[PDB]
Amino acid sequence: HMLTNLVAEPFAKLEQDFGGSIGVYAMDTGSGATVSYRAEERFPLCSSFKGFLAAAVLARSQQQAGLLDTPIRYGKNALVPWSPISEKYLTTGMTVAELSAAAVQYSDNAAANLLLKELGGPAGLTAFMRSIGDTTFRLDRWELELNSAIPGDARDTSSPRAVTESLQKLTLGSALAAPQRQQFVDWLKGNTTGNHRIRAAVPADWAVGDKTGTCGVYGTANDYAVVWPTGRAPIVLAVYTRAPNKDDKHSEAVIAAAARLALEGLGVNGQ
Repeated sequence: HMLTNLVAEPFAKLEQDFGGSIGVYAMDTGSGATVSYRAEERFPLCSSFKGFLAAAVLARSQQQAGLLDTPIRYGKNALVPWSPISEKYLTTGMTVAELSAAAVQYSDNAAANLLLKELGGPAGLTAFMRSIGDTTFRLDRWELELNSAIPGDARDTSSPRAVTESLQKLTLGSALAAPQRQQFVDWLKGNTTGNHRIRAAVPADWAVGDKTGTCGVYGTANDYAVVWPTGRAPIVLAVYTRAPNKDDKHSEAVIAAAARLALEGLGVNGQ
């Protein structure tokens, strides 16, 4: 309460210029100060669920030794659009760990669906999120159907706040054992799809890991990240967007701009 939005930032003008809605939740893990704008509204996850998917696989690997090393062979029928890594290993297979890295770092859709199957589908990932205390997250469908981003549809959504809270538990808290926690961080740090989103607001000499999402309709796209500014405690944040019309385009620049405002609102000296 008293540490939320100590310093107001012009999020309303930003979303109005964008032509839609922006949801932001950012937490300074040192002081607990927060920046919050539409933070409890639902937004479509799009590919951003794939970070939590990888975390769920890591959690399972704590009880199933050798899970990560398991080789997975798949057929051409598994190769749904935008599977840039798994298409290169169709004739060989990939390990569970490699599928998880591809899902996180390249948003690989075939990899994501293969890992969802390992967990028992969308309900199995939802169950993992419930097990860490997230009552907001819901995954309902598979790739690519989960990208429909229909206004008012709660399927395949979460809130910026719940995304940030869960991300903090998994990357900095105790939801994963220490080796698995660092592996999750390392996968997020190696993401290749986020250079124009939260990372564009983060100075080059700070460490950062992130996971993006882009639905392709309804101006719907997002990013969440852990950021390690030097000399102070890490920041966790989530930035989600949507817009009213199916053919409204998303904007990476708006996500970066919202992240800049969040860091400014937390008093973190950055760019």
